[PDB]
Amino acid sequence: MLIVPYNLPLPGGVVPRMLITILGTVKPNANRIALDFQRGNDVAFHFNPRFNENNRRVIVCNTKLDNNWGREERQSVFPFESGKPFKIQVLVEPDHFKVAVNDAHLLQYNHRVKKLNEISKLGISGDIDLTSASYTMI
Ligand SMILES: CO[C@@H]1O[C@H](CO)[C@H](O)[C@H](OC(=O)c2ccc(C)cc2)[C@@H]1OC(=O)c1ccc(Cl)cc1[N+](=O)[O-]
Ligand SMILES: [Cl-]
Repeated sequence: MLIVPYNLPLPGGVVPRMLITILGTVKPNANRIALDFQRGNDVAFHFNPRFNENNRRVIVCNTKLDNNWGREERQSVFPFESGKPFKIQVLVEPDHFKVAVNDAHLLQYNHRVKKLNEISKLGISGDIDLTSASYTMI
């Protein structure tokens, strides 16, 4: 497996039609996972499965600007399971990131950070064994 936390450079940032694919396996007894699409120190798109928030499983998404988290967007549909292999696909679209897990649409996150071509790294962290992280233009 790739070492977590893992940094995937996104050369020249992101652009519509860029598809980012993450393959990994959730650890046993997982607590949290994060994908962080970063513009320097800012986080344009934080995608955070939480396995135990008040004994509920939720995906939290947010943006971090000048070290401040903004308004969370929450999705109760929770396709991850401890111990199991997953595929996360993040397709950049003109006005949002579109996320599918295990080939099923999960959520979209509208662009708050406008300079897409400066969102130049993806950080992958938390309670996974990371198998691969890659991108392709579709
Ligand atoms: C207020 O809390 C913060 O909320 C932000 C979103 O608004 C981020 O989600 C932060 O995430 C991390 O810092 C972060 C996320 C994932 C990794 C692997 C590493 C770091 C942090 O979340 C928690 O501290 C948090 C609060 C309550 C619960 Cl139950 C779980 C989390 N969490 O997953 O971090
Ligand atoms: Cl911006």
